[PDB]
Amino acid sequence: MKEFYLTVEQIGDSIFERYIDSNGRERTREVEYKPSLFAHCPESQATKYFDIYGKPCTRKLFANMRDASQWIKRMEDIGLEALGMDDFKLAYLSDTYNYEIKYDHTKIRVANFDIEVTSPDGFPEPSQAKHPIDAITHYDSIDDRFYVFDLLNSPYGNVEEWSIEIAAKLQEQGGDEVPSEIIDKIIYMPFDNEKELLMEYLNFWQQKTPVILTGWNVESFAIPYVYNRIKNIFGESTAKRLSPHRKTRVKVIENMYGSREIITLFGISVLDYIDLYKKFSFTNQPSYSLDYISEFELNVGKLKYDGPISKLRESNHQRYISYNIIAVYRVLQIDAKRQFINLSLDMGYYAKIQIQSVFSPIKTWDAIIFNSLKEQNKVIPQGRSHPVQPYPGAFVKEPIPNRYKYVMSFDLTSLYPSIIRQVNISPETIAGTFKVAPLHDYINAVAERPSDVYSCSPNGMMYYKDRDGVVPTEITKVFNQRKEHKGYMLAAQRNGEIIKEALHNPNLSVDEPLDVDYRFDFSDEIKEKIKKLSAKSLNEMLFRAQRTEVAGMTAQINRKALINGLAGALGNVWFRYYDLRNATAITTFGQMALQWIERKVNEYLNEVCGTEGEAFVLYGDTDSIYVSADKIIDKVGESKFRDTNHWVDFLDKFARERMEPAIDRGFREMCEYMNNKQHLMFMDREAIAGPPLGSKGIGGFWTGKKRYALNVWDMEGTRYAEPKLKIMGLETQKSSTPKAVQKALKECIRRMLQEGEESLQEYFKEFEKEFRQLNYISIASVSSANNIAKYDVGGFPGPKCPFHIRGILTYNRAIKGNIDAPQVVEGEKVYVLPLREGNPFGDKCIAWPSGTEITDLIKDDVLHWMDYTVLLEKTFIKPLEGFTSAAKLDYEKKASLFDMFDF
DNA sequence: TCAAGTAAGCAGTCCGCG
DNA sequence: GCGGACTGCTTAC
Ligand SMILES: O=c1ccn([C@H]2C[C@H](O)[C@@H](COP(=O)(O)NP(=O)(O)OP(=O)(O)O)O2)c(=O)[nH]1
Ligand SMILES: [Ca+2]
Ligand SMILES: [Ca+2]
Ligand SMILES: [Ca+2]
Ligand SMILES: [Ca+2]
Ligand SMILES: [Ca+2]
Ligand SMILES: [Ca+2]
Ligand SMILES: [Ca+2]
Repeated sequence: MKEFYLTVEQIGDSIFERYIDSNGRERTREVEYKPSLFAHCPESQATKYFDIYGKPCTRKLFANMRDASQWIKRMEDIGLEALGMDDFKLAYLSDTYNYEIKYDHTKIRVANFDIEVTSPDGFPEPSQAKHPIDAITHYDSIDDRFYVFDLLNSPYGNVEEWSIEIAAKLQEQGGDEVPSEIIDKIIYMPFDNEKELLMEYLNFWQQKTPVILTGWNVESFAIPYVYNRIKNIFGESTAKRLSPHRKTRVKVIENMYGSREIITLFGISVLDYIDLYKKFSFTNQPSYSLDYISEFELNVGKLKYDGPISKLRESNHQRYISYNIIAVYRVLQIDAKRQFINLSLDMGYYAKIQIQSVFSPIKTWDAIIFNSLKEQNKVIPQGRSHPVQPYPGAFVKEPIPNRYKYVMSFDLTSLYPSIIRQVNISPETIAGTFKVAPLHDYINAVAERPSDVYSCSPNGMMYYKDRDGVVPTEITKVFNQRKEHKGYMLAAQRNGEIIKEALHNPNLSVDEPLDVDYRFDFSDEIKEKIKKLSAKSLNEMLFRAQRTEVAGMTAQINRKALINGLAGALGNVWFRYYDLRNATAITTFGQMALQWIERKVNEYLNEVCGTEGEAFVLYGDTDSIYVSADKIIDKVGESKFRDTNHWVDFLDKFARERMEPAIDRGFREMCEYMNNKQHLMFMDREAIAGPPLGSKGIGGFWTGKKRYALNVWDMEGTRYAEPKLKIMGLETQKSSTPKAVQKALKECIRRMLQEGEESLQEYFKEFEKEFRQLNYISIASVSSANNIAKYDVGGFPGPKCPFHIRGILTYNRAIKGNIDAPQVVEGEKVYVLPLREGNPFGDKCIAWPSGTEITDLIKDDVLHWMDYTVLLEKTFIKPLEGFTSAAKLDYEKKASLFDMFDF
């Protein structure tokens, strides 16, 4: 096999690399890597190295990395550019792996671990590590085993060994229900004392040294705690054995309102799953506890136990260990679904960076672009300092708040990356500037043509057309990968809908799910077999189709995130290729394109309808337009359609055969007007929306910018078995909105869009009557809580104190003096409830850590004083009033003359 | 919330608005 | 009581 790196580090003048050799063996080596950097040289001096602008450079080979770093300093002292890759390990990787890396995940040791620490005096601070580690479960991907290290004797209690037989039993048998499929994969090791436990763990670590280290909150808790605990018991040298190169560093992570410490283990790539999840999942959760996320992702019930966690080991050590093992498995289950580790490896090896650098788009793109240029013997420029400056972004049309019955939307393919490609926007393709007219003049095609020679953006920038810039070139490669995976995602999505349809008529029989690749549209043969399958088999296929779709979603959406991140990076001062001229060339072209096509679509449709100045485009945001199709439907006549699907087909055909060609013509003209290098503005139909044929549903409504709801029948070629609500921006979509309220508001919207005003009124009246029965957690608001200290005037709300912060201060007084009560963590999220006047908490609201039950110390009192009236009005009635006034409907039946008596 | 970008919504505080 | 200036938080893209 071809070799590939596992990890790389710079330690002084040595590169330390762990890698898989040509025989598939893990190896380590120390290399005295001599780096090269570059300086501009005279035209005379013959060279093969040129900077991205075509100016000649001399290569400087240094005796060692320290010399190179020092030279960079002196070059700054002199005031001259020091060119080349200043991150020496990236240059090392580029030299050592000068080919497209193909990696084998089966050779990469991926470790997933979790520890337990009993603490009777509150949260056990990793930086202190004053409490024994009493459990470690460590899963190894190469062995496919869970290694369980269990402390039987501690100052906080001596316990009996964990029993695998009881662990396997159902909760109803008194067991812990450790999943049967991992029972045989557990290697259990009890220990007489903590020193023994930790010494054995370190020996185990040495034999099975993680390459990728993951788990839940491992970077902020598990790793620093293990490191600091071993340091406290044995000393520094022993704790550094967690690093294969025996090198560690405390890293201070700074944010706006403080800082925290983590331990960097040289020679290990830490990918904390909570951070992977936050970056790659595209969710915003009310809580990020493993329990909450597992339930959300996997639909597994929370891990139940009696009493506080600080008494769990002593009271039920059996459950204690089982839950430690289950916690490790949950992360594995989430990754089996989401595949973020696979994604991270793909991206890391593609860019040739330390795997953990995938968290940084800037680092990722710096490496991709460096490797690309190096292949042509080109030399990258030095990074410079820039002051942070605001710059303009996308255009969003102000909609007329209203109901909108029939709607067709259209969307540009991967807009920002397409603009970069079309215009040829790159650091080295800048050709000059032209005199800009007001954006309106370009939108209306009355401005003078910018250039007869170069490719232009309406921000005034011109670009070369003779060759592609490196940014367009590299962005295209990733865009093409993204396209492939999106293809698989949509096929799986369409396949899912085929199965749902079949599920309307499941056969009475015993059979098996078909063995198929869900990434490709089902053939006619497969469809026929599906129509004969049992519900059991069909549901299994649906689950599998949906898992395939999730895998495709992960692969496609995060590759899109990467290329969009490059457009954004051009506007970040730490990016080597930072340039507001290029960042704004993109955004400004975007504004023109959206409004240009709005005009063209309006023009086209007015022509087809034979009307004048009518506004068909009702809304647009960045790269999408929403078109009223009422007149198109009315041209045929609603009474002439057989069913809902009939007009959906009709609108689909009209969009594809009439509107898209017109849109294409419009954008080709714009391309020529801007003299762009390549036409890549591809705007296809996205959604077809409307009420069910013959219903009183309103189809859709807008309340304002970034706030709307549509009843969609077809999305990007997926014809739904059942209509799907597309709701953007509304309270149903916000993590701050109480869970039960999201649900209720969503049902109100469904009724508005699908059934009509009377159905809406029926549901509202019922929710209003019954909501007081809802679990307090389901009706609590949620909010991140920052700057708590700023607003704490020992210990009451200071001036301008935010509502949720006030709740926290209320909570803090109510639990003061209590060492064991759960503390609100700065920067985390809290549940928030309003309190009725005269309550014993002495304030109008209380807040506690999200994803948790409020402590029994005050639960009863909170429940008794909860202000249901305020809650309802603020979280439900206000938003609903917004929806209904926009849609021009009433959520409460207004009086009429008919109310004048039945008999 | 360490880690690419801007636009823009709504809750809430403070306080004017005769 | 509503709206502006402002902070805080959260989405859409
Ligand atoms: O996180 C984002 C999302 C979007 N954008 C910009 C770039 C993107 O091209 C544009 C439109 O975003 P979409 O959600 O429409 N996705 P995009 O058009 O990039 O690809 P596609 O529409 O094909 O999914 O908005 C960002 O800069 N950052
Ligand atoms: Ca735990
Ligand atoms: Ca790849
Ligand atoms: Ca798009
Ligand atoms: Ca998309
Ligand atoms: Ca059937
Ligand atoms: Ca869009
Ligand atoms: Ca207001």
